[PDB]
Amino acid sequence: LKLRVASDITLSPTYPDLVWENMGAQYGYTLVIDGTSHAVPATSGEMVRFRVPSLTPGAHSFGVTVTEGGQAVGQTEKGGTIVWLSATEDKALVDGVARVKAASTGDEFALGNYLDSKGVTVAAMDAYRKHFASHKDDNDMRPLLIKTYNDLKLRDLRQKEALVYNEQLEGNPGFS
Repeated sequence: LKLRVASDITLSPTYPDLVWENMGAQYGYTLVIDGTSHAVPATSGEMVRFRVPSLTPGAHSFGVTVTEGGQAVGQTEKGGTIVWLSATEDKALVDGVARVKAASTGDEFALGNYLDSKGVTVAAMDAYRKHFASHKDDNDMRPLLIKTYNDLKLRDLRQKEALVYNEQLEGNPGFS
């Protein structure tokens, strides 16, 4: 019940989703962004995912309270910072994504890597997950997915991904 969240994350109207660690299906969450409280349903999925409704462009502080039966049971110790993109920045991000998709057709890694470079860590995570789902053996790039999970503080996912990486190292002829 030591929930942590990303220290810094970029979101935008095109990529509005925030993610944090699922503390257990018994728990709901209250996501607080600059004093506005959002009631987040409990989930049994691999992570908690919440579409942030439109914020004003710029920096916003957020924290998360863990709740059980509507009662606070835990809380982020340090919050994080959301940077919400302006209309102009979001148009550029959207054009960059389009450029990368045109130039590297079907390449989910290239897409994830571009989004990652702009701080759009949840969208980078989605693209990377697609990449590794179809190129499970691309171990050299896997640390970027590991780092993404680590940045979002998705502890279990990070541990699992690290185990995949190690098992793939260990599969090398002669290694173990």
